[PDB]
Amino acid sequence: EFVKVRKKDLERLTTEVMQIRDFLPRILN
Amino acid sequence: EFVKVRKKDLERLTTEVMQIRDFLPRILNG
Amino acid sequence: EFVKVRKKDLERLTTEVMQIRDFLPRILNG
Amino acid sequence: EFVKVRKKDLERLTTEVMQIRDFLPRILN
Repeated sequence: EFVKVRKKDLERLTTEVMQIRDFLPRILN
Repeated sequence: EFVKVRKKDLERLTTEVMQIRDFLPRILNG
Repeated sequence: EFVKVRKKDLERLTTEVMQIRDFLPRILNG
Repeated sequence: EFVKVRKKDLERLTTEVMQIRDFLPRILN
């Protein structure tokens, strides 16, 4: 099965994930 | 614009997001 | 081992996690 | 205020975040 997903929603989610990915190192150190 | 995503990939993504979500009590409880 | 984290950083982290969590309906609804 | 957080919990969360960060590009393309 395939689901249509808005490209801009995946891009916004990617940005949010990237933001957490770059924030956690600061917390860990 | 829409991207055609495999339902199994969205199911994996959902599960990964839920695992992060359900880490919050452990992180916040001290 | 424990890391001393600023409460404001955990609050930011929590909010970031919740934003990702609350994206799931939009991603899954088609 | 400071909160004590288990280092291994932040490391596990980092791993989970990194896994999503590397998975979303595959979905987006």
